[PDB]
Amino acid sequence: DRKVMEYENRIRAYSTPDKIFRYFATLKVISEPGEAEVFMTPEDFVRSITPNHLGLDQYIIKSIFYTLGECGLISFSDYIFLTTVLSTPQRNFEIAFKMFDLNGDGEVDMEEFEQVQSIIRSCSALTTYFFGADLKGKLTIKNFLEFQRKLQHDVLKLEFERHDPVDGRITERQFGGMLLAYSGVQSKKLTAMQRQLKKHFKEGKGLTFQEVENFFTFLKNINDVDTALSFYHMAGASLDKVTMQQVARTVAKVELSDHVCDVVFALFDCDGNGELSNKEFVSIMKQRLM
Amino acid sequence: DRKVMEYENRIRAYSTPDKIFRYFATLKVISEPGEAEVFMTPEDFVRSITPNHLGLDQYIIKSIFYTLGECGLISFSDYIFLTTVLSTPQRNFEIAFKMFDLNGDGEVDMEEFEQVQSIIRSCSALTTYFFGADLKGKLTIKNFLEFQRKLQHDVLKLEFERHDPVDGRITERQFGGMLLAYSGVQSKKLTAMQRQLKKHFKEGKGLTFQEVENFFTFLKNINDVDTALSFYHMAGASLDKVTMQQVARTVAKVELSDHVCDVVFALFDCDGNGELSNKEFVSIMKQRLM
Ligand SMILES: [Ca+2]
Ligand SMILES: [Ca+2]
Ligand SMILES: [Ca+2]
Ligand SMILES: [Ca+2]
Ligand SMILES: [Cl-]
Repeated sequence: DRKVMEYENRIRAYSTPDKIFRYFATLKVISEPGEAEVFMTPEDFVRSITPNHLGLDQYIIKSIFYTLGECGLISFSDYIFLTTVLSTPQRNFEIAFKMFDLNGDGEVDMEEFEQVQSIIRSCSALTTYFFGADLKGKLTIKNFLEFQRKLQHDVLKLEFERHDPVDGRITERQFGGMLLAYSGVQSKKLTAMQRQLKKHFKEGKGLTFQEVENFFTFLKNINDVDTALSFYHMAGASLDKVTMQQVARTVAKVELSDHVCDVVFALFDCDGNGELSNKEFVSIMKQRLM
Repeated sequence: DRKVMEYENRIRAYSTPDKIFRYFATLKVISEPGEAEVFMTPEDFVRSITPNHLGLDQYIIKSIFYTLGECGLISFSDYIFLTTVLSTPQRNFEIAFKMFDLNGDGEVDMEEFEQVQSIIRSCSALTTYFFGADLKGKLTIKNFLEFQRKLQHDVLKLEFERHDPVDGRITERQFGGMLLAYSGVQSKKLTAMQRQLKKHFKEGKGLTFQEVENFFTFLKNINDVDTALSFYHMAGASLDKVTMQQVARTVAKVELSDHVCDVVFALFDCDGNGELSNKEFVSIMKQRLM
């Protein structure tokens, strides 16, 4: 029944946003004569963005998810908004914010979005999230980024737990799985690779959330990394553990533990020469953000 | 055969740009095994934008129109470009220029258009006209406006001539026709109105090009006019000849002759009370730019 595990990822890559929200959502609240509104839980959301008993629902005849207002619940319009935040890289937001900020006053408002919207013709659902429901709000690169991080943090924590950590730690294989799921890459090789982790790491104290988050923060800035290498005249250079740690530190301001690197090399080092070629890791992770 | 005169205006309002260029163009040059390229003359262009013996073409087996490069001839891509310039009001260009000018360096380039283009998805034919064929050019509100005026001047001159002026002058009826064509308004009333001009102006020394251009410059800023009235606490106020002349002067920096006003009042003053109500003139002319 892996034909399904596969199937579900196709929906996750190749499918209307509606088809997806609907497929992973578990709540359906009806309030006659109103319409049915479908809802996700935070866990429904996270499963919807990451591979590997009841849709319940209630009916009337007649953590930044609490932020949504629906008491932790997530509506489709929430889905779109969150989905979009998560998938909009800092650099992109920064330009787009630029072009929107018409008077260049460091902010962005409804009137301006208003104007720009038109000039486009000559993304309408998100307006309340950006400028409140009053629409008299003002959006800031800093605000938004602050928020993007919280969202990524909370989502990644939910993901961590989805592995049932023990005293704050998951296994190396569980971690390798998170990486492989993240890579969005399907290969028998890496798959065989990811299984041998528990054997490669027969002891394994595991990875704490901090260790895992640190690495995903690095994954978050993997484009900058390639720029950093090129700058030092080393474009497409193979990574060794110490070099990976130096860049992660330089372009993401984090300290990657030796153990994290151990696992990441053990999983991605497909030719077994001890270092990660561009095609083996950066290429793939760079690709994971289009 | 007015059923046609009518027909042709529908094409001019309700029709693919292609259908139009093709319908009014007179030249078709073929260079086997190349494709046929259709061409307008400057006069073909002007007729295409204004109501009321041979399409010739040559074939090989085997004034800002000279600016186009095709030696006065106008291609479809030229058509689009010119068409668009003519129909893009100063204020609109100014904002749109704003949002495009990303580094706010007073210019606009290919890289920037490039960036903005994407962010749009996340108007391709005009690129060479704006940034040259090298695309290394830079667009300026001032450049573009300078150009917009020349274009409007040259088009309006061509239109003037399309009435066979005598010693630099056309008739009041001919003028009234230009206004009525411009208004894009079809009514039996104003039509009856426009005919009685030669009788209302039995002498008539006529209108010189300067007189006509001055008024079309005013028509060009008719939105600002309504703003000017509102500002002085007179929104939607009826115009008398002297008031029309004061605003034309204030918001378009032109001196409208008494005679021009005479004709414009004689044509638009449908109730015959001697003054132009908002619905009688400004409303209509404001409307003529969406
Ligand atoms: Ca702003
Ligand atoms: Ca390797
Ligand atoms: Ca610029
Ligand atoms: Ca009147
Ligand atoms: Cl801007």
